[PDB]
Amino acid sequence: DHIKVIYFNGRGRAESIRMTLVAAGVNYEDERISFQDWPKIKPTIPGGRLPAVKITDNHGHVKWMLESLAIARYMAKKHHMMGETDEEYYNVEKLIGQVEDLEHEYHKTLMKPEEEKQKITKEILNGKVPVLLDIICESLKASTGKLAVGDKVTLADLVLIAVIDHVTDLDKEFLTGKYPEIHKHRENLLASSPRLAKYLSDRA
Amino acid sequence: DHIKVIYFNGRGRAESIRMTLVAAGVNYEDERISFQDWPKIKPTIPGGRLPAVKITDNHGHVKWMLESLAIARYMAKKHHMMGETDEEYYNVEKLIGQVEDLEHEYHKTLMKPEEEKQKITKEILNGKVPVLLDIICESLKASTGKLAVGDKVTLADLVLIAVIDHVTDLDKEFLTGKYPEIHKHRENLLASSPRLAKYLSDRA
Repeated sequence: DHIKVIYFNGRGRAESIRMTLVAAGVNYEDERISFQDWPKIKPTIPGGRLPAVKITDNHGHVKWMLESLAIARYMAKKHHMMGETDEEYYNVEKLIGQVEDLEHEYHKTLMKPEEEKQKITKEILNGKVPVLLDIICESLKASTGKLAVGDKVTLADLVLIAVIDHVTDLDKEFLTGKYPEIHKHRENLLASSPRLAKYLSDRA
Repeated sequence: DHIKVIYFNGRGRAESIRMTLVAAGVNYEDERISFQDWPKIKPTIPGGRLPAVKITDNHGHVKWMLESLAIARYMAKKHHMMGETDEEYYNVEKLIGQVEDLEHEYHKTLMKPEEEKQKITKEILNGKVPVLLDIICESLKASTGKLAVGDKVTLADLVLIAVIDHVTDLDKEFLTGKYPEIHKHRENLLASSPRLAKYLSDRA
């Protein structure tokens, strides 16, 4: 099969797809759609929304996958990254839901004028961002291993890395000297996944 | 009149429009179009390309302006930022054309996958970027004043600031310890235009 990740934002909703495929050792192809190319490409994408995954098999047959986080869930489930037990599966979804709430606050500042972006960034950083970070910090403490859920890589580990990079995009010093469990999670995940470390370092 | 700057990129071709209006003391309104809103907004924009300037007068009448650099030229010409003499007008366009060539190389890395962006960035930084910077550096030396052309602010001063920020976007250390005339131009322009300094500092 040939997996093509059709996206637009360099670090948007498609990062959970790539990080899941990178950690699973599955190859893929990046196809970034430009702002000027989107009007003519959108009718070709089922649903008309990005990101989307296009899978082509050895015979040229095409099947389309939508809803970035649903794609990452399916790829992580097939490669044992959604919890081995039902209780671990809940803990994976518990941190994912908390990360989604933090991604929801970060999304409020995207694609706004410079004056409006700084205002909304100023509100969430003094509002729900530190509150949600404490909830995420408590979920990491309740884990049975060095990672978010258990001791091996799950989807909750990868969506957490993406949302923390989004938080640092709003303020590079928001986590400096704070949230030690979040900093130790990145160190433990980077050591537990050498392929994830190479992707993150080469992306920088 | 009410000037609306319809754009998409936070720091793209619309920066020359804003910096020209800021230095001239003319108020404007930012209207950023999102990637998801572009398919339905494009038929409303004459020409179907961004950025574009929408001017509404006291009676609601609308006149449209296209081609970002042509808009900046008209606004700079009306506020005496295109040279007082014909020979100064040539020197303004001389550095603008050299900046456009450097913007042309920077545009090759935009909206590409992470692997492809790093490759093209690696080629221009070892190619035309240092060559064009030397040509821009020599044009600054031949000036009759502390700025790019003469002693007062012109459009060549502002497009140079925008292209240098684009170069630092590719590599923050490309100008460290190199090109002293380029660093002194930003210092002289910031002192010659307090409104430009506030815009640049508030934008950061």
